[PDB]
Amino acid sequence: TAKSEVEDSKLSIISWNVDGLDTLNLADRARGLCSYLALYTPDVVFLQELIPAYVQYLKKRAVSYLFFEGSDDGYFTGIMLRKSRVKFLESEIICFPTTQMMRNLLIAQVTFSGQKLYLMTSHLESCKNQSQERTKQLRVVLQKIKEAPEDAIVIFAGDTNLRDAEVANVGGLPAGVCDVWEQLGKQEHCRYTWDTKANSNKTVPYVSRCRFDRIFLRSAKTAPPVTPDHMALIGMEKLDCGRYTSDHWGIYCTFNT
Amino acid sequence: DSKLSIISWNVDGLDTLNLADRARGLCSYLALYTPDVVFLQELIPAYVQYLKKRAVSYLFFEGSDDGYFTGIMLRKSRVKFLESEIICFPTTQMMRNLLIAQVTFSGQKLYLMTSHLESCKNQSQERTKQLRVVLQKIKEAPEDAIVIFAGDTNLRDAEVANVGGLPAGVCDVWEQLGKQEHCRYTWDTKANSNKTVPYVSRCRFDRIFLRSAKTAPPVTPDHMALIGMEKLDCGRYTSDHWGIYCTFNT
DNA sequence: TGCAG
Ligand SMILES: [Mg+2]
Ligand SMILES: [Mg+2]
Ligand code: NA
Ligand code: NA
Repeated sequence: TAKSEVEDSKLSIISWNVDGLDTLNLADRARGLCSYLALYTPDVVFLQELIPAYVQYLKKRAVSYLFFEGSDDGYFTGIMLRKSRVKFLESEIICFPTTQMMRNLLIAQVTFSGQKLYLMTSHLESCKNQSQERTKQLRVVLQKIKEAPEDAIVIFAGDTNLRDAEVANVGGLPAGVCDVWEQLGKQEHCRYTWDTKANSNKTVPYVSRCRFDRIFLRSAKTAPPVTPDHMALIGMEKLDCGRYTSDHWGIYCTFNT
Repeated sequence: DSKLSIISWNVDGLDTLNLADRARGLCSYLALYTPDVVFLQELIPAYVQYLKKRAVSYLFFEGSDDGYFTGIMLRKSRVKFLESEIICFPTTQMMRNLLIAQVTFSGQKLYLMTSHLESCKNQSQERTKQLRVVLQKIKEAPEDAIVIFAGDTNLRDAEVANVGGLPAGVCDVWEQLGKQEHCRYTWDTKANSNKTVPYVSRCRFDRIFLRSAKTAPPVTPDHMALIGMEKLDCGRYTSDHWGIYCTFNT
């Protein structure tokens, strides 16, 4: 098939923890997010730390998307699906029994470019000290990826809060599942998604750089595998209010679907 | 000595075993450290009756008149009192509140605050609401005041993060001083045997938040230590919490 | 008034 039919069949996603818990300039920052969505027109958006006012705003502005949320109050995750590109089939939420932070796993099954996709997001248990709970949640996520319908491509994207050796400590990713940043070459340029030296939204006594935001991919077991195409960190511009959209950078990523 | 000093301590007044001896222990610490300000939580009337009898160098403010409550003690020779107030927590189920005393310390205004935020792991909702109030008050305190909040926050991992973090200009003293491991945990069931429990739990419930005045150069914490981790004659610790001693460069 | 690594 020709170049343009191929470029049109490519899936695009954005994953972003929007820091809805930071009340400062929140309306301006939601406007910022919307400007990025208009720029990148992603097929799927995976969001974390939404709060009701924020998602209400998005639903009023981003009317070309269908919305699903991980909760109706507090703070929660969301999946947005571009209606002209992605056909919604069904959704569900899987609970994390031992979370103290209302965390869970939000799943949407869809059709895209003639293929079934299983789209997942979570905001895994926060803070270094919560390595144990986070790890448990990671296991659930990975199990759900392994077990997804054999004919589906699985894409999890979210704020994993994972740090050094936590994945290695569960034996690494299972066969058939890759971390997209790893698969694209472990590039330093687009590695850290939370960087308190570079991002001035929070004042912090000690700076750190972490790769909290991650994308895991599993191809269909019954079809040829798909590769990621390209990834970039986004949101590294300040808004008119003099702050960034979030204390995280977003990930923009395409796949050769 | 130009350095301001404070002690903050949840005295566990709800534990009545050896309470008199334990209040004596606390008084021994006050006599040694002679802090300018003492922030206390979980006082009960008997306990405070004792302290007021003994610590005559201090002016007392109490957060309630019965049940259990907080207190602020001011060293009369070092601190001049201006005014006090209590901010209520409308949805507390445990009579928690925010006790505030405004004072001057060699001419510099201090806005002193204490609270015992809603207790128990599962009360994170109410606790976080209360934390919001506290932080907002710290934010709104008079520009010419140094603000010191010290108290039993009952705070967990991410509860501060899940509120948006501390506001600009406001620091956690333990963090500011380098997250030193030896003055980290203030409630430690392994190291403290006052509570009979089977499990090990180690938490940083007791915290100090600091904001400078704009009318003066930034205040930095200088030295912090945990106190009370030695048994009294009665064979028990002063409290199930360790106390915090802290000095400031003003 | 149930950790952290
Ligand atoms: Mg956050
Ligand atoms: Mg207690
Ligand atoms: Na490609
Ligand atoms: Na000192």
